Amino acid sequence: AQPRETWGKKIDFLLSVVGFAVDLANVWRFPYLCYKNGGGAFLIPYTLFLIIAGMPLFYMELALGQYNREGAATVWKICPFFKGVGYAVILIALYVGFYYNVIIAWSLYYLFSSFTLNLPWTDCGHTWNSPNCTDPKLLNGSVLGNHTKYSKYKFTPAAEFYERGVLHLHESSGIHDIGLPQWQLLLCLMVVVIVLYFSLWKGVKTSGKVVWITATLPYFVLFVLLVHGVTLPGASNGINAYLHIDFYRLKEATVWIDAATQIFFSLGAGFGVLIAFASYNKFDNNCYRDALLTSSINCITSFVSGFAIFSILGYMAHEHKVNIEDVATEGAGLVFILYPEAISTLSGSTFWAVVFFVMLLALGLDSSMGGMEAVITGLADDFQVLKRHRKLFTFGVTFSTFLLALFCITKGGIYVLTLLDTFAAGTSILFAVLMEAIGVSWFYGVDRFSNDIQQMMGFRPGLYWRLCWKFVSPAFLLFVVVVSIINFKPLTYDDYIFPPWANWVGWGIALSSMVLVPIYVIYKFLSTQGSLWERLAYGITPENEHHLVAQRDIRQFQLQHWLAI
Amino acid sequence: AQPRETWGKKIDFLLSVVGFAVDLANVWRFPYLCYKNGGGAFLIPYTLFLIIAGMPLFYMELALGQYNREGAATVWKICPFFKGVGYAVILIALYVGFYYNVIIAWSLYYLFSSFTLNLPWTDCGHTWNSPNCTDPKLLNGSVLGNHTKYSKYKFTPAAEFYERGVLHLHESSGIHDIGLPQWQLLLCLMVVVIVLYFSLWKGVKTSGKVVWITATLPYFVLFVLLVHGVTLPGASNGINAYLHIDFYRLKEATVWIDAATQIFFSLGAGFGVLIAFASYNKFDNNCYRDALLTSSINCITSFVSGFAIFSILGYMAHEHKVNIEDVATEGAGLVFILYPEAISTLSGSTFWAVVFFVMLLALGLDSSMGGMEAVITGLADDFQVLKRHRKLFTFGVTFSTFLLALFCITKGGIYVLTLLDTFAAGTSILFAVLMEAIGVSWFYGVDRFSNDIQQMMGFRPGLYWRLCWKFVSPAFLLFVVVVSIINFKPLTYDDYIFPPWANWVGWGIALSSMVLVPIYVIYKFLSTQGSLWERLAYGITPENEHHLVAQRDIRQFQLQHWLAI
Ligand SMILES: CNCCC[C@]12CC[C@H](c3ccccc31)c1ccccc12
Ligand SMILES: CNCCC[C@]12CC[C@H](c3ccccc31)c1ccccc12
Ligand SMILES: [Cl-]
Ligand SMILES: [Cl-]
Ligand code: NA
Ligand code: NA
Repeated sequence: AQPRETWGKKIDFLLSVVGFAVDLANVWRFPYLCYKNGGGAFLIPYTLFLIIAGMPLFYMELALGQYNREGAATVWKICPFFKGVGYAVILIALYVGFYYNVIIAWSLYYLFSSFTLNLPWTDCGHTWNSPNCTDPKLLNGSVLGNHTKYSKYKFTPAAEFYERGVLHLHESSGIHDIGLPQWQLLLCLMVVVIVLYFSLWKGVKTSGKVVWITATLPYFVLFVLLVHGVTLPGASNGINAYLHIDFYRLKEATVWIDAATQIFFSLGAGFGVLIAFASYNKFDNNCYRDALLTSSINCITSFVSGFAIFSILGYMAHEHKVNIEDVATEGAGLVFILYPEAISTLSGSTFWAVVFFVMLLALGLDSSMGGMEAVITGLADDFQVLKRHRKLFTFGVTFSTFLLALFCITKGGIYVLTLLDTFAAGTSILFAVLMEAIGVSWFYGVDRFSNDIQQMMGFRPGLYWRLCWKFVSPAFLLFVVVVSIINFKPLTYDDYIFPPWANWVGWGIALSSMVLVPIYVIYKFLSTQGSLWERLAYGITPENEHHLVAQRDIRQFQLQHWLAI
Repeated sequence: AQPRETWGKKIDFLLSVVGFAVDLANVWRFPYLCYKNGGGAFLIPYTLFLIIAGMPLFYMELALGQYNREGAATVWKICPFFKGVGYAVILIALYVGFYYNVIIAWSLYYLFSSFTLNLPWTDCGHTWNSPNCTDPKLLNGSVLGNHTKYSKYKFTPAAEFYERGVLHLHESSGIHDIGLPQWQLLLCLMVVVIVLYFSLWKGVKTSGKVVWITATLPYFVLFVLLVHGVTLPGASNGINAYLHIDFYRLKEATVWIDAATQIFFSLGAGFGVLIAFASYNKFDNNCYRDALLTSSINCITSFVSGFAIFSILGYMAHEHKVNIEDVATEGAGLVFILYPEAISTLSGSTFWAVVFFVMLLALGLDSSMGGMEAVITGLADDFQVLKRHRKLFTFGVTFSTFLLALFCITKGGIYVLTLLDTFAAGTSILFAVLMEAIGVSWFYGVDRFSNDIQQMMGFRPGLYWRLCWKFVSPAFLLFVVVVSIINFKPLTYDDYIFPPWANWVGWGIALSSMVLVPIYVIYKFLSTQGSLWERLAYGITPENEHHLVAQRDIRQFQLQHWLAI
């Protein structure tokens, strides 16, 4: 038979795509970036690159998943030369998990630390926190002053518990000496992969069943946190500072460059996750309304998450006597630095901390389930043997992720967690989707894509989407790729500086995913027999239409195909 | 078809079974252990445990390979319950290579260093050697004194070049801080695996073609080295010290146990290598004469290698004015410490050094080819899919060995090379051969084994072999296992105290191979349907004789089977 597995409960697909859209990025990247770019001057470019990019790629991916009901790697049965591109979106799907699951363990250790009456991030001292030699200072009892940002000030109790209490960074000095993997983090990383295996072994049914909770919990958590925080003193400061009427902070090195990255990273369009989640769906399904609703809910959730984050920041600035400029933070780990301390500052800190940490666990587990579904599903469709042994392939993928995420849970965990995040999703996931858009628009045609969409739902997409898919979106992706490649800085942590070979290793990891396109192109060209004008016809023409290759009448070789809008 | 691949040239099988036994062990273990256990009082226990063990296991393995023409794992088609034991002899076959190939790279770097007019081990100084500020001392220019053994004296030029010049141990502090893998060793470890892949991809033909040289070279090398060394002043000292008329150093402890492990480690009997090299052989082949000749050549080669080693040691003691007690050496690396320096002490050091290093390279390549061939043949005869794609499976095995031997080529390479060597072949390979002998003698029967041997050649083995296979060899193996388990000392590499978790990791690595027997027994018991008295019949009875299982007439359940000699 065929693994259709259509969602009997229609709400399952919507909840799944919403969960895949809303992740920790919407929590910790949107608020800081919005203020750093201007606040009110960040929402307009966000909406601009949200209607010219994202939503177009989201619609394209949904249509490719529904019409071409197949896997992520095998979605290119209409353009075999770009099939290797699918492999890329699988590898990028794995490397990211190598650190992403670790970010879930960091959300579990704290969750285990929150089952107490006194929280460790409240005050200094050995409370599962390793204090330094008189360096940790109690800000509540010491009003002397501060000379660094709260993200850069590694002497606060919360930052101390994050660096030494959880990660144990005090016994690591770089990637050259990583040390031994922490066992308290190994248990928290093993429970996560066990849950992922037990939730992704039967198929998409249990996946949607777990999504039903892991997606609905964070919205309620954020709503309750906003209701509690808006009344706290300081929220009016942070909300009105990050959202100001005179939001004019635009330069050429600003929102027009930075909003281009957050959109793609927060939406999730252009990935095997959407191709898989749309393959297990009915053929006559409206995906335009889904493409609009998912992106709108994603943007509204990012907006309210920034609201809550800056309310927390304003409360912290009104309680620690610091200015809003110093409350702006950077780095990968931020939901663990400022938010647990702010929860501790309020009464009943245990309940709010447990709720926030179970929200972060639900979000992380849902995102990891999506990422591992992009791998387990989409690769089995290529190798028919893996389809029947789905439990075994799921176990193998989970065990490989567990055994290859040990470098990110070591003593220098953040030193091997800011290296994969920077290169795996930094540039590879951009060239991959650029090649995808090119193969879909210029090689498969936008008119044929529109006809397929009309056969799916019943209406042909307007000229706007047809022009954005071939002209606007590919140019946008190429521009972002050029900006990422040319404007490249050496990877450096808050204070640590990576050795020169670290950049080489990161670029090699990026190339491992990026060069999958030309390698597979050469493989397909050499593995086929015929003339030089016939091997080209195998790779730019649909498989199910290969019978027309003998007829010598191919639409692609005509001029009307490339100039169709 | 069937991959018979019988040795058309009969000399190929002999060279393969002989070269596989003669390796670096026969070079660096037999001489020191012989003198430590008595010298002339060590040849007698050697011959004793060479006729009650080894030769019996060698004959058994050759007969199992010739009669049961299959792989190492699937040689148990007559006793399925012990088939998992085969898996052990595969895994132990891989872990060893993880360090063994590294020992080949150490024989290549020196080989590349010997293409000069002045050798680096001659005198101190930066000559591809990293010395200390004032630790290295010129023995020719400084006759002050010495207070440590030449093995542990890390201030000699050759020892300095071995520790810091090649391995770069100065920038390592143990297994907790291994550092980055050395590239000068990475290239030498990659060339070796490339040669292994290009020599083991076609099959056993190119394997025998390469063995034709890699086995014939070391004998000529040792012969020329002995001819050159016997005339040097000092050889009469070392030869007469390690071989003395009053050789009486007898002790109840550590005099018969050391030979018991050295015989097994230097012969190779009881391994998938013999089962593989005998599977690709004619059915009507004399293996008794082969089992005798291979072991005799192995012992004679070990004897002459000890002769040459102690000739070199006596020359060094007569030249450096040290006593023979201080020239006795320990540790894994010895052919690189004393032998290159002794070659340097003679005129024309470049030629003798190149010859000795190409001999070491030939021996290492032969051993690695034998091990990888055993692995590939076992995993191919177990999984029929891997038989046709032999090139791809060979490439995968070589690439996995290259990517998993990077811990042994690091700055602290000898710290990850004395851990696998101690636990992989220390105890697991002994319990494996114990289970093999038990399943062959008590479960398959020695009378049936003798009948199979008679069907192979034409004569039934005598009562001596039939009694040693069931009584002497299993008791010997159990005694060696008990001594290795009870008399266990923590790993100490030149007074370096390994952390407590190192012993746990080593025992876990040993268990990964050892527990393959009960796990597979439970798997076979649960994976079969029937009564409790019928599931036992599937696993202790031959597969091709399973038709008798339904007939309720099984020889194993009778008393005459267990009491047959
Ligand atoms: C909006 N994105 C949220 C999901 C994060 C995600 C989804 C697939 C893969 C991945 C690659 C690039 C970017 C983001 C991801 C991944 C693997 C494991 C966990 C999470 C992921
Ligand atoms: C006396 N014969 C020496 C061969 C050394 C050998 C043969 C199989 C495996 C192995 C296990 C235990 C002991 C010795 C070995 C191995 C893998 C790679 C290189 C060499 C080996
Ligand atoms: Cl977003
Ligand atoms: Cl020997
Ligand atoms: Na999510
Ligand atoms: Na050898």
